[PDB]
Amino acid sequence: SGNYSYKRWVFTINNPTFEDYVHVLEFCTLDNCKFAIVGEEKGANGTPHLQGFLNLRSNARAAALEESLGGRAWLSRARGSDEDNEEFCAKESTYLRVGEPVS
DNA sequence: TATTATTACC
Ligand SMILES: [Ca+2]
Ligand SMILES: [Ca+2]
Ligand SMILES: [Mn+2]
Repeated sequence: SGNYSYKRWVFTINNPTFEDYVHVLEFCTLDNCKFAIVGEEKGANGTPHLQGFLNLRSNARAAALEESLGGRAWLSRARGSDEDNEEFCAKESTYLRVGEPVS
């Protein structure tokens, strides 16, 4: 993963499988996260997807985070604030939330 | 980065 290692990440999982949901539920806990929010969403195409943000307690490299989330996620370092992500990932009103946004 | 996709924060 080179030096691409962060605590704060965005992720998307398109067409989540049952196993994707299990990995996300098992990982998005206070053990691992200061704050996490994951919304179940559909865009204009109607493709169901998980829309997620993680503020992790420890740095993760992409390969490790990929494994933790089930292996099918698009990942990138977060550029907005925790609150920006809390609003964005809650916008379709079917979501899981762990912890509180960190300023 | 790793990865499935038009979804992806600022
Ligand atoms: Ca970080
Ligand atoms: Ca499955
Ligand atoms: Mn979305």
